[PDB]
Amino acid sequence: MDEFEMIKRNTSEIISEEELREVLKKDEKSARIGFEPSGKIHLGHYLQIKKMIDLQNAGFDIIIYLADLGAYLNQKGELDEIRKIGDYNKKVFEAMGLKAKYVYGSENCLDKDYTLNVYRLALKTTLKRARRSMELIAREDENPKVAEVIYPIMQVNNIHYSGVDVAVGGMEQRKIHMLARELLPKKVVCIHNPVLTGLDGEGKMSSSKGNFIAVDDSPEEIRAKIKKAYCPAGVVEGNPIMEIAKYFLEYPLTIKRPEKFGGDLTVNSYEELESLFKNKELHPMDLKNAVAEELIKILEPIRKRLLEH
Amino acid sequence: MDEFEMIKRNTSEIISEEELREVLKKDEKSARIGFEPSGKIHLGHYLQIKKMIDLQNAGFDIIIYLADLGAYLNQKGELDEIRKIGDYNKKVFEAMGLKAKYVYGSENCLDKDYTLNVYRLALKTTLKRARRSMELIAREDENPKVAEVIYPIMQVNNIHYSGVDVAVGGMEQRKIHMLARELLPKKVVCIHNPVLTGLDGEGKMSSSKGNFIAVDDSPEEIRAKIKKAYCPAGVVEGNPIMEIAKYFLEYPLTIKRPEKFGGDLTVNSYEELESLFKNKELHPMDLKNAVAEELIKILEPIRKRL
Repeated sequence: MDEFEMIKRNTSEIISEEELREVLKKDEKSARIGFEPSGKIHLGHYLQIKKMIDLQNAGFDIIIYLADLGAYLNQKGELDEIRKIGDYNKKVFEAMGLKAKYVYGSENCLDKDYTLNVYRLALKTTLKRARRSMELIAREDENPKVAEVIYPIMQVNNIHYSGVDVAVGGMEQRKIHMLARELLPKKVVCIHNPVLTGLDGEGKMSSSKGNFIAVDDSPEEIRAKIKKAYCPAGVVEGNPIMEIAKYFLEYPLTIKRPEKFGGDLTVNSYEELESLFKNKELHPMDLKNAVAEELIKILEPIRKRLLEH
Repeated sequence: MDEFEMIKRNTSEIISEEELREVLKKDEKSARIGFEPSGKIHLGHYLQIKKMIDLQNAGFDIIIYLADLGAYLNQKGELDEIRKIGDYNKKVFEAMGLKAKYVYGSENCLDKDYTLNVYRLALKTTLKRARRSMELIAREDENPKVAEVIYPIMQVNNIHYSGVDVAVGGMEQRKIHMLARELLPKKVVCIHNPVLTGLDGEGKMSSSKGNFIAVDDSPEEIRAKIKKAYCPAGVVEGNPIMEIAKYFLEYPLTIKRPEKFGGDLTVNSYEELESLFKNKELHPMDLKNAVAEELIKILEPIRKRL
């Protein structure tokens, strides 16, 4: 259990590793992550929250950013509507066992030199690089708006203003984070978590399409969604059920099966679970049952906390 | 003579004339114009200011915008240097016989309400429309910056925040002003002034960084720049000297010439001066000396004021 590996565990990339090792040496360190306010907090958000918890236990002061302004620029709706959702998400995050500080994007507005820094950054940033950093973040519009290229420099400005040593986000945030390391006097260490495949087994676990498992979902909904979910026998890559079993489940894990399908089998890890699923020894249905029933137990402390305080 | 026609005099276009008349009926009326701080204030600025004074005499409260942030996004340097230049520009404008509300862009902006509205307008404006609006304004750059597309929506936000009825600027501001009529709840009346041809005839006046006549220029420089200026015989269109003679000179006028050229001759107006120039009765040399000396007398109280 090394703090470097405890942090690196279940991440896609760290830019860089040496710089992160340097940060760990400081007895005063902080990390930041930003979520656009979402009507449902699914396992996608929870995955990154878990990583923030790891950073916290590593001694990092955690700052959680509710990107209401960013969401507004990304056409998520009206500002105060997004703020209200941001409030709800704040409650949810405060119910996940995380000791963190919370900041709304519309709170930094206004610090005079902050909004001035937006124009400073806009002077260094090319339109092509801004658009390039927005491909995996913005659902496309016919004739893209100016607000699109304002989006990344606002996140870069938030990273700078937060004063964190580490910027955390999904793998779709790397181009924005690559901008931050190029536009800011201090180069932040970038920790990128993988992107969860949705239940429908195509895009990412996204904006409330029934492609998600919300952390406040009832056991009925969880069971029904996992059962319906995309899970081909022998397929691991892009398999959302296998991903959930990798990034959320606790091993060694006991899987329940009727004796006619072979008795109960208890895997000692995910890799063993992976080998058994590849070799068609473990069928999708049994995998779904175990995953669903475990998900209920994992999400129950969060579900009860929200219903209601 | 008339509030409407005095305003329209020496203007290129009004968007629209009908709305202008409606604004003229309002008990309180205000006009706005934005200037990027430049070290040299020339006849290009003066012409627009003369039009702001025209509006001032018609009941319009005048708001002069020292666009420090605009010039900053247009890569004219750092804010403090630009702001100092803005101070000097305020002095020049005041010395032009114009008492008005002088507002810096860095004053109203960098505020909660203003900044949020910038983002609102940014949500309304497409990237193509923004870049296209900056054709005749943006500093040439092989790698276009985001500052370029933020520029126009901040100008139209200054218009909304000013609450003015009339937006004033050159013809190069047209595309930006058209955005202001589409993005804002209040369709402002856009009054556009002609773009003065530069002295050498290789483009417009500003800056560039010759090709101009600063209002505070010494008589020596005035006489010298005019002498060297582009002035094709018989040609009026594109001739900066003829433009200056149309937009600045008082008429009736009298041009001093030796009698081996036709002697001194009286011109009742610019149009007679134009007919005499096209018909080659008046030569570029004599026309230059006339325009030069008259400009010296016109800009004299301004030059002395500084």
